[PDB]
Amino acid sequence: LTPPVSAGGIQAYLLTGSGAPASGLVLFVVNVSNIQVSSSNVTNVISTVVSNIQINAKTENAQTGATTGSVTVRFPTSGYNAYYDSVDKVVFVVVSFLYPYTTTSVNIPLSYLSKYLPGLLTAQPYDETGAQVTSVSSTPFGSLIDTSTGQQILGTNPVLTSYNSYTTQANTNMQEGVVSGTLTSFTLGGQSFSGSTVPVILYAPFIFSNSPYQAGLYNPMQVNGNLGSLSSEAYYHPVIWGRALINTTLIDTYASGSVPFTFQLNYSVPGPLTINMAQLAWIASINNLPTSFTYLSYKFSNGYESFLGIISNSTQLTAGALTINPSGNFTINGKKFYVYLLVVGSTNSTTPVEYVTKLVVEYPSSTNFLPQGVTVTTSSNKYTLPVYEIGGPAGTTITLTGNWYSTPYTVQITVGSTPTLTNYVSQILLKAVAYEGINVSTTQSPYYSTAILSTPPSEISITGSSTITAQGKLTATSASATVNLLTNATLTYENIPLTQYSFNGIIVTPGYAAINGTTAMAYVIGALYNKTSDYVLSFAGSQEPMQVMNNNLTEVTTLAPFGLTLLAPSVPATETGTSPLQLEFFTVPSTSYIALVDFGLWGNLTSVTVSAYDTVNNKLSVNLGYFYGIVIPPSISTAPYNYQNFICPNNYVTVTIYDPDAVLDPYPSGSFTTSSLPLKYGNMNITGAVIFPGSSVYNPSGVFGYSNFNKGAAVTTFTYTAQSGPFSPVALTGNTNYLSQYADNNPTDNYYFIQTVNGMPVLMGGLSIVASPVSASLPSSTSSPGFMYLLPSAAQVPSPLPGMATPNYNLNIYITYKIDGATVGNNMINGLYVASQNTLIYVVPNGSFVGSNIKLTYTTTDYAVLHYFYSTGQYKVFKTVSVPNVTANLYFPSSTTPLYQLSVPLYLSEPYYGSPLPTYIGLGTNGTSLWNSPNYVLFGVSAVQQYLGFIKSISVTLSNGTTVVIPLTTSNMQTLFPQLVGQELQACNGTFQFGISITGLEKLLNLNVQQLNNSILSVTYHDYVTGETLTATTKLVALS
Ligand SMILES: *[C@@H]1O[C@H](CO)[C@@H](O[C@@H]2O[C@H](CO[C@H]3O[C@H](CO)[C@@H](O)[C@H](O)[C@@H]3O)[C@@H](O[C@H]3O[C@H](CO)[C@@H](O)[C@H](O)[C@@H]3O)[C@H](O[C@@H]3O[C@H](CS(=O)(=O)O)[C@@H](O[C@@H]4O[C@H](CO)[C@@H](O)[C@H](O)[C@H]4O)[C@H](O)[C@H]3O)[C@H]2NC(C)=O)[C@H](O)[C@H]1NC(C)=O
Ligand SMILES: *[C@@H]1O[C@H](CO)[C@@H](O[C@@H]2O[C@H](CO[C@H]3O[C@H](CO)[C@@H](O)[C@H](O)[C@@H]3O)[C@@H](O[C@H]3O[C@H](CO)[C@@H](O)[C@H](O)[C@@H]3O)[C@H](O[C@@H]3O[C@H](CS(=O)(=O)O)[C@@H](O[C@@H]4O[C@H](CO)[C@@H](O)[C@H](O)[C@H]4O)[C@H](O)[C@H]3O)[C@H]2NC(C)=O)[C@H](O)[C@H]1NC(C)=O
Ligand SMILES: *[C@@H]1O[C@H](CO)[C@@H](O[C@@H]2O[C@H](CO[C@H]3O[C@H](CO)[C@@H](O)[C@H](O)[C@@H]3O)[C@@H](O[C@H]3O[C@H](CO)[C@@H](O)[C@H](O)[C@@H]3O)[C@H](O[C@@H]3O[C@H](CS(=O)(=O)O)[C@@H](O)[C@H](O)[C@H]3O)[C@H]2NC(C)=O)[C@H](O)[C@H]1NC(C)=O
Ligand SMILES: *[C@@H]1O[C@H](CO)[C@@H](O[C@@H]2O[C@H](CO[C@H]3O[C@H](CO)[C@@H](O)[C@H](O)[C@@H]3O)[C@@H](O)[C@H](O[C@@H]3O[C@H](CS(=O)(=O)O)[C@@H](O)[C@H](O)[C@H]3O)[C@H]2NC(C)=O)[C@H](O)[C@H]1NC(C)=O
Ligand SMILES: *[C@@H]1O[C@H](CO)[C@@H](O[C@@H]2O[C@H](CO[C@H]3O[C@H](CO)[C@@H](O)[C@H](O)[C@@H]3O)[C@@H](O)[C@H](O[C@@H]3O[C@H](CS(=O)(=O)O)[C@@H](O)[C@H](O)[C@H]3O)[C@H]2NC(C)=O)[C@H](O)[C@H]1NC(C)=O
Ligand SMILES: *[C@@H]1O[C@H](CO)[C@@H](O[C@@H]2O[C@H](CO[C@H]3O[C@H](CO)[C@@H](O)[C@H](O)[C@@H]3O)[C@@H](O)[C@H](O[C@@H]3O[C@H](CS(=O)(=O)O)[C@@H](O)[C@H](O)[C@H]3O)[C@H]2NC(C)=O)[C@H](O)[C@H]1NC(C)=O
Ligand SMILES: *[C@@H]1O[C@H](CO)[C@@H](O[C@@H]2O[C@H](CO)[C@@H](O)[C@H](O[C@@H]3O[C@H](CS(=O)(=O)O)[C@@H](O)[C@H](O)[C@H]3O)[C@H]2NC(C)=O)[C@H](O)[C@H]1NC(C)=O
Ligand SMILES: *[C@@H]1O[C@H](CO)[C@@H](O[C@@H]2O[C@H](CO)[C@@H](O)[C@H](O[C@@H]3O[C@H](CS(=O)(=O)O)[C@@H](O)[C@H](O)[C@H]3O)[C@H]2NC(C)=O)[C@H](O)[C@H]1NC(C)=O
Ligand SMILES: *[C@@H]1O[C@H](CO)[C@@H](O[C@@H]2O[C@H](CO[C@H]3O[C@H](CO)[C@@H](O)[C@H](O)[C@@H]3O)[C@@H](O)[C@H](O)[C@H]2NC(C)=O)[C@H](O)[C@H]1NC(C)=O
Ligand SMILES: *[C@@H]1O[C@H](CO)[C@@H](O[C@@H]2O[C@H](CO[C@H]3O[C@H](CO)[C@@H](O)[C@H](O)[C@@H]3O)[C@@H](O)[C@H](O)[C@H]2NC(C)=O)[C@H](O)[C@H]1NC(C)=O
Ligand SMILES: *[C@@H]1O[C@H](CO)[C@@H](O[C@@H]2O[C@H](CO)[C@@H](O)[C@H](O)[C@H]2NC(C)=O)[C@H](O)[C@H]1NC(C)=O
Ligand SMILES: *[C@@H]1O[C@H](CO)[C@@H](O[C@@H]2O[C@H](CO)[C@@H](O)[C@H](O)[C@H]2NC(C)=O)[C@H](O)[C@H]1NC(C)=O
Ligand SMILES: *[C@@H]1O[C@H](CO)[C@@H](O[C@@H]2O[C@H](CO)[C@@H](O)[C@H](O)[C@H]2NC(C)=O)[C@H](O)[C@H]1NC(C)=O
Ligand SMILES: *[C@@H]1O[C@H](CO)[C@@H](O)[C@H](O)[C@H]1NC(C)=O
Repeated sequence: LTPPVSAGGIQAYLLTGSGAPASGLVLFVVNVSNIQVSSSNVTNVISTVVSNIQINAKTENAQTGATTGSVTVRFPTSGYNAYYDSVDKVVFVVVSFLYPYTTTSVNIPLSYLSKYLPGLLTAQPYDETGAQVTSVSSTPFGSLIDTSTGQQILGTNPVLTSYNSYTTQANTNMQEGVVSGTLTSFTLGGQSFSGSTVPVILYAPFIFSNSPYQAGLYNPMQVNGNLGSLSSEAYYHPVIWGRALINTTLIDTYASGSVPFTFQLNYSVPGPLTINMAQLAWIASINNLPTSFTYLSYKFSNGYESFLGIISNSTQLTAGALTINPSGNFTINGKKFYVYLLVVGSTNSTTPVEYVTKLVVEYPSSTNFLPQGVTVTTSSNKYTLPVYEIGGPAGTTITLTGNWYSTPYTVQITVGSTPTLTNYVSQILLKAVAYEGINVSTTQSPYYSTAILSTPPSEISITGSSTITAQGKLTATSASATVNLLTNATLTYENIPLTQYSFNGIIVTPGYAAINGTTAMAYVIGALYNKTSDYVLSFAGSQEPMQVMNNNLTEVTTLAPFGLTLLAPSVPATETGTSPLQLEFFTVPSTSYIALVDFGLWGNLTSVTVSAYDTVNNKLSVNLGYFYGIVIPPSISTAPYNYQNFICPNNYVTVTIYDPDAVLDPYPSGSFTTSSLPLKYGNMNITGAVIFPGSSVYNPSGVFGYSNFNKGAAVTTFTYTAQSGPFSPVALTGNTNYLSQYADNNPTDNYYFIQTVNGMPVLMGGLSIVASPVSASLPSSTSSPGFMYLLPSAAQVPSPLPGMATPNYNLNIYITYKIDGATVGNNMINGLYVASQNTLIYVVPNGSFVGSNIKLTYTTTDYAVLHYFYSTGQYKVFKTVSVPNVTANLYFPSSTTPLYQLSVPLYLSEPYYGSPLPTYIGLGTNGTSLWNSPNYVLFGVSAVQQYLGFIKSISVTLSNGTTVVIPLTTSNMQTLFPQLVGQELQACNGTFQFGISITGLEKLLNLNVQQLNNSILSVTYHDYVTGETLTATTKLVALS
């Protein structure tokens, strides 16, 4: 039982799952373990308990939560069914609320109920009236008493009517049924009873939940206050970036356990877009080609080459010594035509260059001028047609001879020196639709919570409408015409004789960067001029989307034909006409994000609607969820730092990168993978994305939703793992071929996700580091993706949704010198390294510390940011941290020092020498300074003896003005400094103390004890770190 039921309390539970008798059954229970009961008085205890139960029944509007009717009821004094179980020590009763068992009783096998009341397999329950029985019967709802009235519930009452009619009620009226209960407090047997149940839901339609988030979706990052202006509206205007997951909750009362859900997303942009389109192929009748022209075949991103298509009556095309055999044939009303496909290029070749798999030509039917079509086939009726190559050195000219109907024609191609690219540019009202699926489980039915992708890696269909227009002159014997389409594509017709056809047409592909050559649409338009009662010039046209894969250009589907007609009763005349036209492109999977950015469908204006389908039960959502798209530029920042940030081991510099577009999964450390399959939706099977949580990539089979579906072994599993070397890097491990199928939150690898084409990533985003003057960089040319485990910070407890991500990534930088030249096994510690999750360490020599610098360049991870902010440069952000110069000092405590005292301290001070205690500087030779710091550690490496400076001179100027310079020798030092070592005085305050000794100085000079020695002492030290030369002086004093 979940939840458990307290001493002397009441609770209610819904009967569900496999083998459940019927819908709308609830079991009420009261805990009676607190007292003793016997066969003598069991009927008294059940009587006492069941007398005190009160039940409330409501109806509500499923979206708003508004109550629409309420009744409150009580068990009768006789004729009800209620039981006692000796084993579990509980009294229990079952009520049936919904159709058909509203007025009649239903029987519940005791095998089933044992899920909730396990005692029932051990002993049969006590009945009312003290008997024992093998089977349980419901008390029906329509038998209970209205507390308002003192009578049995009215058959006419609206709540009872509703519950009895729930089937049509829920769907049509968005009505939802809810029940709760309470036990009116009483004392029995020296114990007391009190409680109120949680409420329970009998039925509800399948909807997006609309409380409190009115839009049905939400983005945790916006609800917590982290998105600025956009946090004012998180309850009714959700936004998300390109490739990320947005959260959602569905209410589902039909489901049991886990359910696969399928989703459909429709995107729209206000107002039309201007589209740029490149000519893949050009097909004409031999009569329509111009006399002489220059041509050279273009080569597209996917390797395919443009081709030139001649249609002719002649069984070969002839060109002197060379003859061309036709790629295919077709027939119209017994007349037979041949189709020749050529690539103009390098050298005459006898084998196919590439292929085209189906191709539809449309023509006006002779009878009715309605459109009809045929697919061109090979001479053995196979569909795939081959393309051949002709050509030679530039400026070579080739004459091709053919026939159109009765008449011979000759055409003269010049082989160009540079590829012919024709661009057409038009305005079109674009829209796109996409599909996706996920497997979802719950612990709080009927609420199912999940998240869906913003843009999926499926096929996506881009679609939109446009206009074609025709202009023309008709005469007694022949007709002339031109057409415009796609704004500035132009086709022309040489004068068409009566009863003759003529063809022209073009194939385009999208003329953007990488998606070129991957997909297409083809239009071919046939014309016919004939005499009826009237002179009629008619056009008919095909419309087919096409895709290229493995060098076959193939038809995906055919949409409907279109036609236009120009009519003249007069013999000479001039005319015009128009028709709508349609356009459709199917993206190939890997290209699908790129498409949406380039055509302009994703951007700050885009708006998206979502519907959802239950794969177990065959139901669709009766309401829709909504969200809006956004693109946001990155930012870099630092908290203000002084020199203090670089002294002792626990001091570092923090940089914050703000980049929300890098956060693909709302939960930090969350991970998912993705593949493409057929998905069940509606009553159809459609190519779509399946999202799988975790870190393993699958190549599945069958259809998602049905029983065929099987994900095999993990092809690869990606993991961050520790590695050897100093510190210990954590870096990504796994087969790099599959990175375009894995998502994380780490910007050092998120750039691959849906942004890899032909096996190279489009945008070399992420974080890049250069360092100076010790030259190093990450990533180096050899370095893997995912060179460090950088992850975003979590929202804390005062926020509405804790534990969720935030757009801040916090990155720690250490620069240090004290562990330079340390060794860790085979490793020598010098340069730039990664440590832990979010840390970099740079170790530089003593002479290079001040002025060292690190420059961080962060480049956006998302292709939308690169596209919208290319010109302004707001796609990269830079920052530098660098070590500032600082003033050291050397000083005797006082200007005058007495000769009476044996030792007079000389203190040195320099911030960057400081460390944890103990630390000491030793002196030797010609005054060379050695620094030691045994307790110093940084991520496991410990400090080495450093050589940091020297005492430069010591001199005394005497009372007669003579100046003596004391020579620094290993023997002289030991007298002047009885301890050759100076200690640090306090932690991280670099201030060292030395004991220059007057008792030594006298003997070292051989000068008369005091009588001569009214003198000025002078001392000097040079440090390598800054480069400064410090000096200190004192007047030696006695009675003079
Ligand atoms: C593919 O195969 C094609 C079909 O056979 C070849 O086409 C033929 O190309 C000839 C040029 O090719 C030669 O030169 C290039 C260097 O530029 C080499 O790479 C080639 O290997 C080859 O040696 C072309 O000849 C014309 O250009 C020549 C320049 O070298 C020159 O002889 C003339 O200027 C030619 O006009 C062919 O075009 C036809 O040529 C004949 C003459 S012939 O066949 O060359 O002997 C002409 O007939 C003449 O017309 C004139 C009118 O002024 C009369 O005075 C004369 O009595 C009569 O002979 C035709 O007018 C002319 O069209 C051309 N053949 C055709 C018809 O297509 C092609 O080279 C191969 N391509 C490669 C390199 O892969
Ligand atoms: C928005 O909707 C998101 C859906 O993507 C929710 O993300 C899911 O978050 C889970 C943690 O969230 C919990 O805690 C937060 C507070 O921080 C609450 O707001 C939430 O209500 C919730 O209580 C996370 O579950 C995992 O972490 C849990 C520890 O908190 C742990 O109990 C679980 O056992 C999970 O490991 C989901 O993260 C992923 O979970 C899947 C498993 S499952 O999806 O939970 O079933 C893991 O995949 C597995 O990986 C192993 C590798 O060892 C494989 O062997 C196995 O094949 C594979 O199943 C992932 O490793 C793990 O990252 C997380 N879902 C995803 C896909 O990221 C988010 O919470 C929702 N927001 C709100 C506010 O509710
Ligand atoms: C349909 O209308 C379109 C109007 O946008 C035309 O597209 C634009 O065409 C410009 C002219 O070049 C065209 O003529 C070629 C030679 O016959 C032919 O191969 C193509 O049809 C080709 O598009 C084109 O200019 C380019 O070429 C010029 C000539 O070499 C050169 O001077 C330019 O620098 C440029 O490379 C347009 O591209 C844009 O041109 C701008 C200057 S201007 O030439 O338009 O005055 C330039 O500032 C800009 O950077 C550049 O993008 C091209 N426009 C676009 C966006 O595609 C199209 O040709 C018309 N279709 C037909 C029937 O040909
Ligand atoms: C009626 O009342 C008593 C008091 O409320 C209560 O017993 C307490 O609950 C369970 C036993 O019953 C539950 O668990 C079993 C499965 O183990 C199921 O079959 C039952 O249907 C119940 O769900 C014991 O766990 C309690 O002992 C204590 O439990 C604490 C957690 S709790 O959430 O379960 O209460 C632990 O922290 C303690 O360490 C542990 O001692 C027991 N409480 C006591 C001390 O009496 C029953 O739930 C109710 N009666 C029955 C039999 O259902
Ligand atoms: C279909 O695909 C090919 C291959 O990707 C593409 O060629 C690449 O075009 C870019 C620029 O694209 C724009 O200009 C051309 C005209 O030059 C237009 O046709 C396009 O519509 C675009 O407006 C060329 O610059 C590429 O050359 C490369 O430039 C790179 C820098 S970039 O930022 O400019 O891209 C360098 O890093 C490369 O070293 C250099 O090769 C060119 N790429 C290649 C590999 O040749 C076609 O233009 C596309 N054509 C169609 C039908 O649009
Ligand atoms: C910090 O960096 C300084 C400045 O670059 C460097 O000083 C250089 O000292 C070396 C000798 O140091 C070696 O011995 C001591 C033992 O006392 C060790 O602690 C060190 O680890 C070294 O093994 C001197 O050779 C340099 O003096 C000059 O060298 C020039 C050539 S160079 O290529 O060596 O620089 C000559 O042309 C000059 O005539 C000579 O004066 C000295 N470098 C300079 C330019 O002053 C320290 O060793 C580094 N200190 C530590 C320990 O990190
Ligand atoms: C799509 O719309 C976004 C929302 O306006 C644009 O994002 C804004 O980008 C600009 C810089 O170009 C910047 O002003 C915003 O940064 C925030 O500014 C806020 C001030 S206010 O605008 O709310 O008054 C600050 O409160 C906040 O700390 C800054 O982070 C930025 N807005 C957001 C959401 O961060 C985006 O530029 C635009 N994209 C396109 C296609 O141009
Ligand atoms: C372009 O020409 C193709 C042949 O050059 C045509 O292919 C023929 O199509 C017919 C009808 O679809 C098909 O039955 C032929 O297959 C042959 O059938 C022969 C008997 S009969 O049909 O001639 O009576 C048999 O000998 C044998 O089964 C097949 O060889 C097929 N002909 C060949 C030679 O393959 C094609 O229809 C035409 N394309 C269009 C669209 O006009
Ligand atoms: C587009 O043309 C392709 C020719 O390369 C062809 O793809 C190959 O198909 C084979 C098996 O198909 C046989 O039949 C075709 C007839 O077009 C032959 O050309 C081919 O050699 C085979 O005998 C298969 O091994 C593989 O998918 C492709 N071969 C290669 C080079 O790997 C396609 O059949 C055709 N259209 C489509 C996609 O149906
Ligand atoms: C940190 O500031 C110091 C104090 O101003 C400064 O040392 C003093 O200035 C000069 C040194 O200038 C020479 O040295 C530099 C660095 O090698 C060279 O660019 C060039 O040869 C300069 O002429 C020195 O003579 C003077 O004694 C120093 N003053 C004191 C107080 O003793 C440092 O130069 C400075 N460090 C850096 C790298 O910025
Ligand atoms: C019903 O009868 C049983 C006895 O058969 C009761 O148990 C006794 O209760 C008294 C006080 O209530 C206790 O002092 C005894 O220890 C119990 N005797 C036995 C035989 O166990 C039980 O409590 C009775 N229930 C009610 C509600 O009266
Ligand atoms: C989302 O786009 C889909 C296009 O796939 C649309 O659903 C189609 O609805 C039309 C009638 O409007 C029917 O001809 C088709 O049966 C539907 N298509 C499919 C494949 O099921 C619809 O226009 C858009 N739906 C929304 C949410 O507005
Ligand atoms: C196109 O030219 C071809 C040349 O092959 C002509 O084909 C003729 O076809 C008819 C059958 O209708 C036969 O009687 C002749 O034997 C063929 N003539 C020749 C010379 O081969 C045909 O005349 C022309 N087609 C059109 C549409 O005018
Ligand atoms: C100190 O200077 C003397 C004299 O120039 C020289 O002999 C000696 O090698 C120097 N010692 C060191 C190690 O600094």
